[PDB]
Amino acid sequence: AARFQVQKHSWDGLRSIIHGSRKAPHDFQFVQKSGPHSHRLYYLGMPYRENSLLYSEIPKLLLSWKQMLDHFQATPHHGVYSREEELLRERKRLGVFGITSYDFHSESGLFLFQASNSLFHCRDGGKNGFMVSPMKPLEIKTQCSGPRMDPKICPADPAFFSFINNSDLWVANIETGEERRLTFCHQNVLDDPKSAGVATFVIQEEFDRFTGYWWCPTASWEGLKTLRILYEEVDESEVEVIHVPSPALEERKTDSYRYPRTGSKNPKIALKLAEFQTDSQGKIVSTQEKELVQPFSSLFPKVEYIARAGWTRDGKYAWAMFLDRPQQWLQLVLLPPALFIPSTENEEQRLASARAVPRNVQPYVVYEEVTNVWINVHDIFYPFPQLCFLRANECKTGFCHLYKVTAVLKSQGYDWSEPFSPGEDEFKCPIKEEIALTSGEWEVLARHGSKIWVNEETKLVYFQGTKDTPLEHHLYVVSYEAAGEIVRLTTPGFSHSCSMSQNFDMFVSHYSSVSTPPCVHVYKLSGPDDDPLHKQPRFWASMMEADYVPPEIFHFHTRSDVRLYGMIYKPHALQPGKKHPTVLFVYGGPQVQLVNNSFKGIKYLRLNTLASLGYAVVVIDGRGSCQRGLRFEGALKNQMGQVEIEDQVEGLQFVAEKYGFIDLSRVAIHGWSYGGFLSLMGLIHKPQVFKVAIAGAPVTVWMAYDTGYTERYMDVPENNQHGYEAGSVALHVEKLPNEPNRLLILHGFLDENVHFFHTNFLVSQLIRAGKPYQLQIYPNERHSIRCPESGEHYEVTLLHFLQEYLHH
Amino acid sequence: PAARFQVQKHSWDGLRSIIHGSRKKAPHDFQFVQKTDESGPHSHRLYYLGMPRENSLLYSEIPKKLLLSWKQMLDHFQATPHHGVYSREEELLRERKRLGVFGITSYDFHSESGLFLFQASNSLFHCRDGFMVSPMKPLEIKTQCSGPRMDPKICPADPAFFSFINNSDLWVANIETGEERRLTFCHQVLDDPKSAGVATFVIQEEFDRFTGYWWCPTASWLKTLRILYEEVDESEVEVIHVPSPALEERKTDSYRYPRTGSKNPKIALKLAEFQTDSQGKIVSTQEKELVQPFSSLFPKVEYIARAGWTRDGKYAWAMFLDRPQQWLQLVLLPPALFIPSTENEEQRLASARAVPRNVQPYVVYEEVTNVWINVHDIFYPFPQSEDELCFLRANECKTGFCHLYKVTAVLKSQGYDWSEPFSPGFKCPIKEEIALTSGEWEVLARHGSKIWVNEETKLVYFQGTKDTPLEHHLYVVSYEAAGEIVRLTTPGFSHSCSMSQNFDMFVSHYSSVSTPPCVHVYKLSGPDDDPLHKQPRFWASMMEADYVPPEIFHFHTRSDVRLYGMIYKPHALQPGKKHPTVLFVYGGPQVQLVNNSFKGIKYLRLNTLASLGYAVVVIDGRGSCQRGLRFEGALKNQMGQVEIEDQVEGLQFVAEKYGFIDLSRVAIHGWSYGGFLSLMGLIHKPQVFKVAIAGAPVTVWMAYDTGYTERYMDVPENNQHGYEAGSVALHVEKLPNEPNRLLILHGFLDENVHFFHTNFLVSQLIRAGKPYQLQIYPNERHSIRCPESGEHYEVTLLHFLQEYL
Ligand SMILES: N[C@@H](CC(=O)N1CCN(C(c2ccc(F)cc2)c2ccc(F)cc2)CC1)C(=O)N1Cc2ccccc2C1
Ligand SMILES: N[C@@H](CC(=O)N1CCN(C(c2ccc(F)cc2)c2ccc(F)cc2)CC1)C(=O)N1Cc2ccccc2C1
Repeated sequence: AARFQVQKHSWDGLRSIIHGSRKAPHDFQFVQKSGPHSHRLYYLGMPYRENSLLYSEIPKLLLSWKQMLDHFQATPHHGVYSREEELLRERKRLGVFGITSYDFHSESGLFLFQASNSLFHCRDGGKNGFMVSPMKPLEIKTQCSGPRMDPKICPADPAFFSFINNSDLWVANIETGEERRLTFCHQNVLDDPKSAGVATFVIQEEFDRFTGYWWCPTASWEGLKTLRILYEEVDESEVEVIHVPSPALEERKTDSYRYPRTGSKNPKIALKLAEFQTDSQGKIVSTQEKELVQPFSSLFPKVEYIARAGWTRDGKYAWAMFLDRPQQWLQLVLLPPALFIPSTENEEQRLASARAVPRNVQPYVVYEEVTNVWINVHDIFYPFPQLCFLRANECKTGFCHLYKVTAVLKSQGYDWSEPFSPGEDEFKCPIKEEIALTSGEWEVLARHGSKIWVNEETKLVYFQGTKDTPLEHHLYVVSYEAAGEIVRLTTPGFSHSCSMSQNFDMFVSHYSSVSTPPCVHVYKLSGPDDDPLHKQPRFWASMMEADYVPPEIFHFHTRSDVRLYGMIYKPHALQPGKKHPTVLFVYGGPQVQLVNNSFKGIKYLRLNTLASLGYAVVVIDGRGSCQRGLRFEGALKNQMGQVEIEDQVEGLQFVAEKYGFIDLSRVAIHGWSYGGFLSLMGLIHKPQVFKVAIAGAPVTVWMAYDTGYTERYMDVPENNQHGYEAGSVALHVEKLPNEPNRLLILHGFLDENVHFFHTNFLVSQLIRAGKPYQLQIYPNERHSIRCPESGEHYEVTLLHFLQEYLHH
Repeated sequence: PAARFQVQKHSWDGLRSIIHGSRKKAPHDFQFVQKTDESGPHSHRLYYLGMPRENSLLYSEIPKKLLLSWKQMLDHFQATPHHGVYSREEELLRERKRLGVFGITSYDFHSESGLFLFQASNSLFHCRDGFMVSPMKPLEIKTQCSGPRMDPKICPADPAFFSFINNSDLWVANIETGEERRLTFCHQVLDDPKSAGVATFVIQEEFDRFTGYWWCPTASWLKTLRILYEEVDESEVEVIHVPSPALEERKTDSYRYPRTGSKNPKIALKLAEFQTDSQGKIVSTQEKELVQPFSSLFPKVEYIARAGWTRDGKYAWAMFLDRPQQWLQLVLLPPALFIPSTENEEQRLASARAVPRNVQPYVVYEEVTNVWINVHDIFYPFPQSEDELCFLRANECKTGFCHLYKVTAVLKSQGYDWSEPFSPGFKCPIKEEIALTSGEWEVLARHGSKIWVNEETKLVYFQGTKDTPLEHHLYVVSYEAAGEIVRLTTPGFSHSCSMSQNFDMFVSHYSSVSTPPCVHVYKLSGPDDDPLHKQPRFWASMMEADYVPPEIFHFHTRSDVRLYGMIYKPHALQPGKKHPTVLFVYGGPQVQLVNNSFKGIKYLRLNTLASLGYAVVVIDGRGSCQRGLRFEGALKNQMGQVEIEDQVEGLQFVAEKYGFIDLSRVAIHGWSYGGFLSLMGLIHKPQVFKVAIAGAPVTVWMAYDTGYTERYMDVPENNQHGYEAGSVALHVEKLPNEPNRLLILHGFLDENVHFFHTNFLVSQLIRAGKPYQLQIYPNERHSIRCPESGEHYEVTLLHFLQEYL
């Protein structure tokens, strides 16, 4: 007997093992100042209790985290956020209490942020003066009833700010205390589907747009001072309703949600302007709804989702990213303000203001990305003033790179009075030039809050990328004038998450590795101004510094001739010759890479606990995995739960050969979300390989998941019958084991993303087919698991399931 | 040692095939009809419901001079909707009756015209029965109404007419002409909180009332026809969301569910009148309300338990209950007391002044208790002959055991000024109150048990436990002379009987522990001058019939109270061996599991447990039914606290008497109240019960309804000790830290005991760091209807005991 057996602990024993195991700066703002301190870094951070507004003093060495707010409890009673704010917190996966974000205006020193019920503000820097003690944070009153969501200061005038209240755009004035509503879409459950300024469910969940309104950066002076706001109008009437249990479990009630199924209708959408004029006293004189001369649905037919939007820096154009329903055709459009006429009741009136719109004014479709895989929504779009602009683009080569583009704004001339339906490419601009600023078998980061910082003086664009290796994020500088020598600025051996000064003199880097915890360091760009590309990142100061054996990154190749990366958590105190029981950790879906060179000890602590007890833990980024360019991701197209398991097994057999200690007779597939889907999919296809499976929040019916995600990867149901049925674990329950203790199902009862239905439908089908199952519900938890108590029970149940049942 | 019996360990495949091997409705709802032919071969025709598939309308012939043929009334016909799926109001009415049988569950019948009316298919149907021989096509009744037509009833005064609820309003129609008139206007969910003719949730779930209107038996001469009905308003009653059966649709349904301590609905009695002419057309209609408001006349009344009319049509009647369910009264309501309802207070006051001073509410009977009022069906008004009112009434409160009393109350007209509003706080004098039955036993009056009163012979036939609590028997006693009670059904068996209107025959659905049921038709024969002593002679039979019956036993407790039990022996027992034991439990009020009737249909899984060598013990402890109010009252305000002692007491007695109980391997298990006591067993007696498999448990009494919880446990404001003491969710710290000791089973669609109870239990288990196993039933409410689920339920149960006991 050369097989290693784990110590079988009692339940109190396992509880103490988990309890024993469990016993950073972000959102930076560089403001320059002559005393000892050159800059001030404002930021959000959580010291050794809750997240809050902090600052450090950059001198001329570890920086102190100075408190900016005075004895301020930003989090509510216990931590009970409002119904909308906690869903806003689930969409961003914000699992920290306190001030999650803040708006800032660098000229005035105005900070604006949510906390408890109301909004708050405090003034610091510039014309007010720098505090050297915690400031009293001032409340802003309202006579709006409910919560005030999505605060943003007016860029053109710091006296004004905006917010959503009851699904409508509001505008207020900090100084005078005045409020004014601008949209009137919302008056009710089904009875009020109308909404303005909001990003609807799918847009938040699947497209990562959490706002639906955009201030104009500049103010015009017609004929008073006018301030415009671009905003998405939304109409969720024909979108199917679904009921999900309230966290008020004692109430025994649910919430209506406009949840689009794959195939079913997405909300009807439009962009609208909201103007308003002000005087010297700062009072709102007049307000106006404006809409597009022709309807949004006819100017841009076959457009389903507004991915992104904003303005140009001059305010001469609003813009948006448009997507088609299959998400294979993206467009960038300029919408000039003169194309918007005041929304009016009368047929006689609506043509008068239409006639008044110039023939020269039109929508100019600047850029258009096309593919056979799918469009990923890349954030990067920097228009220069006058059209020249920087854009990220993956479709062209198959890898996300920066291009510089010049578009020709030639006015064809249009009869805006008489009703107009366009041809195929009616608005496409001539692309004058398109320069490849970056190129290669690697990617520029443009999603999940990655961004470029463009310095106009030097003609350099700063960006993050995988140029050295997929395992590491790094900061790179390149010229957009001359696409030439890219210079790496972050030191190798680590993965960096950086943020730049607006002056381009300092920068912060939050960085880590597999073997080392995270650090947050401030680096000064030094070197003469003769050649600005090649300024050395001089280490200036440190914000943060620094049982557990870390895992080892490794790599292998397939019979199809391609690199897949993996990770191994080595069994603690390993004897060569002994073979250990193996927990294969899984996710395997798109938008995720688990195998990279960064510290895993915080989020994936349980994997090291597993390791501490004797388990081999293996992670494999198979085809579909993120960071490897479009074709690598595209391997899943209309075949989810098919390609993934075969390279999960390939990575496990490889691990058996490279390392000495795997027992392939005792392997356990486990993952949450997509991982749970794959766990269930592993036990269907490879029961010979996987003795047990712990599947958590799986999708069992693809039909029951939404438009945005599903249709991007698996097409519409009517177009992909085979793939929907092949990849839906609930329709293949006949192929789950007849042996009990081989499948443990986990699901959150409040899960608003992947609904409990999937499990409820899997069990329904398991019972029908006559199949044993174990199940664990989390009654107070949604897609993730926030409450510690719940988390501990999960981990204790995990160790007990593997202990008793992953055997022989 | 080798004394411990170890059950054969089977694979999950093995268990499924054992369970599959296990599984491999009787006549009811009788109607006697005399043939009216002196020279013909048949004396009677029995009409009834039954199976071969679907529960369809059948009939048998009773010859004058032996199995009877089950003749079908309908021409093939399909009563069940395709794939066996009913609408909302049909399915949630079947759950309240626990109707788990396909097809026609009930019919109305009119014995003058031979007119049958029944809710079949997704509509209404009718047929007439000269007397047919071969089947007939039942005619579908047309309608322009949108939704389901619920609660169909023939108008007793005129078989041309009938009624139904439609969108929670009362409608009247005519099977001859086809004309349809709506009578009430309460409705157009949440937005529509009013309703008329409808029995609300708690009225159905906890009070055994399903109809909310009552035809007047006579018509007064055009001719007019009255209908009594409960007008109801659920605005102030809390709303809760329960998952629809359309799981694929992922929507809940809103119920009006009054949790304990919350408001019940505002209620009232109202009349609905409509005149007709010689050609059958409805001429006019009229809403009518009580001349004084309902809440001022009969204050402190919370639930309308039962209602109807006297046979003459003179007085309507109702049984009223107070919120703590300790005070019941039977009120007479003459039609005179109700006036045309109008918004014009001057037009209404013209009607108010018009109602005479003599007309009045007469509170006839009244029942006071310090335990609780159980709602009993039996109330028979005799016809008023020779200002006063004689009637028969069942009454548990007087002695503590339910017995028939003949009562005469004085209806002395007081005199009231109905025009000017007043507020009292009607009590009739009782002229006499004779006990017709007495003793330490009981007359059956809940759950559709009834008397049959023959006025020609002055006798009252009834169902009771006079001989033994283990058997229901048919008795006859005179109501003139409270004398000799003669038994008509033979001992050894429990019986479910039903009488002829001419009192010459009866059917008896009867059975025993040892023997499967039979439905036998008997004839009452003997001299007519001595009617009490008719010998019941066997006339004919309509039905006859791996199993091993249990044996009933009794033991006494430390307090000297006699508790009955059942035990299933392990099959092919070897004296010496000590077997692992499954204590099957219910333990709540309103149920008796231990009696002398067949168990093998409903409780086959207990024999299946026995077939694999498990001991199965069942004990009816204090709080259980059929033994009078004292015995039930042992629970009052102490649920979860008394029950397990008797259960453990019966379990120790069982290990003594029978030599085969290994007390080291006892598993407690039950559904509903049973699963609650299973959890309470694992908390209070963990040394005694190694595992608990608890199904559909109430884990927070504070979350269960008004009707049930308040009756036994009081309002939470008055009993915070007992609520907390008996809520298993608050005592989770005391549950085991060892895994494999607690399996939780619950129906996801449960609209009675909500899945919340399980949900909230797991929450508290997770907080305490306690292990559990769980199984959901996605397409199941409180009971497990679907075969596949039940099989899965049984395979889990066996595997769980096998692995972990
Ligand atoms: N719409 C997607 C979204 C998705 O697939 N993702 C996982 C979450 N993820 C963020 C994250 C949040 C919280 C946390 F703890 C970790 C990651 C993230 C990732 C990288 C990063 F830098 C910052 C945040 C983004 C990608 C979905 O909900 N499902 C769940 C699910 C379940 C079954 C089948 C398909 C899908 C598809
Ligand atoms: N309101 C009570 C009502 C009750 O206690 N009863 C159950 C229904 N029962 C009928 C029945 C039908 C079919 C079947 F399969 C089982 C029972 C029955 C029994 C005998 C008979 F002749 C005719 C019908 C009558 C009594 C309740 O449900 N809970 C559920 C529950 C669960 C936990 C705690 C308290 C309670 C309170």
